[PDB]
Amino acid sequence: GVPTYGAIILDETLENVLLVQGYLAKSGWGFPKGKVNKEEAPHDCAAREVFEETGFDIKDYICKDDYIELRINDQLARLYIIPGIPKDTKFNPKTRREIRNIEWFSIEKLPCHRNDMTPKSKLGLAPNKFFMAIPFIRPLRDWLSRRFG
Ligand SMILES: CCc1cnc(C(=O)NCc2ccc(F)cc2)s1
Repeated sequence: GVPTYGAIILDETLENVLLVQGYLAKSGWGFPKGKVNKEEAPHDCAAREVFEETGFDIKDYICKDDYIELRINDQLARLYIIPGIPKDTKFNPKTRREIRNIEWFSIEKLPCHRNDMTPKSKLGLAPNKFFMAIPFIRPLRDWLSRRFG
């Protein structure tokens, strides 16, 4: 799959993270990210996708070694970690045709797994609007503990 790049933006308290909500297949909440273009560097793709989805330019804040990368179904997603962005920042996507809404969420309240259906003796996982964000949550919490503590 084509690699994706984007950001985990945190506020100044390190409490909250910025998520975006798309439409249709992308209808839940997730970190801002998207597919790398031909010959485009990872940092440039992250900034481009993040500015397209949120209107905030991370270019001056990216740190090369500060990211979480996950491979999910043989597609690689790398989110650069961007702390210290004020919660009163005005975020506005490029077009509302791709992004419904943009919100801060408390890290400690976000799930780091979906719930099973063991109450119903049924296999699988219950729907969860944070599905796309969930895989990054435990790694982010561990990364923040190691880097700030
Ligand atoms: C089917 C499972 C999914 C549910 N939500 C998905 C998703 O990607 N939401 C985040 C997002 C990322 C980039 C955007 F441009 C717009 C929204 S995918």
